[PDB]
Amino acid sequence: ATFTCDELKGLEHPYEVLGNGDALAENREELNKLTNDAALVLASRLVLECPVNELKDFAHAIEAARMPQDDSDTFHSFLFQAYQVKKRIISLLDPRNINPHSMILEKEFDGELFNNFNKLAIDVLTNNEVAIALRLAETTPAQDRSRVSQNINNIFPQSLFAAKVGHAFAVRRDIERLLLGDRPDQFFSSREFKIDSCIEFASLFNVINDKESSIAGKLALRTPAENRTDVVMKIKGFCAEDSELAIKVQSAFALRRDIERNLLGDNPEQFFSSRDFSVDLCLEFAILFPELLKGHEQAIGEKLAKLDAKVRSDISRKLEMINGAAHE
Repeated sequence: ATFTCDELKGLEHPYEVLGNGDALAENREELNKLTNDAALVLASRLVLECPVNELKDFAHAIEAARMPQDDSDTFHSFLFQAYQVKKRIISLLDPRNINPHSMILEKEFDGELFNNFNKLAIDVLTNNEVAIALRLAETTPAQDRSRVSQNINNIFPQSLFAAKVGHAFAVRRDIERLLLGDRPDQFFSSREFKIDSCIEFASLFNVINDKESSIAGKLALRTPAENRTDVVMKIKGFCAEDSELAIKVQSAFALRRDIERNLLGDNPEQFFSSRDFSVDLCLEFAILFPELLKGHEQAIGEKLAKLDAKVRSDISRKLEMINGAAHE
């Protein structure tokens, strides 16, 4: 129950042994007989082994063993500072927390608290860097994006966590300025394109949901021909093969090929009478038509002159509707 100094120094499961008020009070004297390095190490391990769900409980435990004679020099000081480090880091992943970037910007991350307990900070961050970076990329506004990052680089310099936060911020920035923009092919043709950053933070692409039709249309319109296979391979790289984005992008490329081969060829009627023709598909990607048919309506109309009146009228009706679906 009451161990010697070295025995407390050598506990292999410190949270199971000292993780309540009773055990903390029983061992107060021998815990206070510890050197400051040994006390730091023991408090760090004690706080590491404490599961997240018990943290709050553990908090009250630390408060139960608090004494008036507990100044910033006893073991209670080390244990409370360690709990503070772990609580403030883990609250970044708290679902009830709406703005973790606020906590990071409000300088709630003390320099010396995370400087003395930097090993503990890195150990708490271990195996949680991707999750926290994803959360920060999801909730941080763009204006503060580079400030948040800077803080992380000052407190955790040359760490895996800061690198992951940079990566997630880059992926978010490029999904907003490039993928959802007028030139979504530049998202893929950028020199900074990193497939592993896209895969590690794939949840960030959830923002394009129910927008894959527009993105696919703009891709089919603006992507250079030599980049099409590359775009498709990258999408299949960080998206599911049955995801909306892949299906729609490949079908939009196919529709552009159909327009260029059959509609702008010698027998445009084959474009409309083929089993591959779909008014729904032409409408879904209507943005393709004004550009690719610019200054070609008369040649096609001449190549359709010998058709029946019903067929010619139907084709012209469909083209005017498709053009009306464009400019929208």
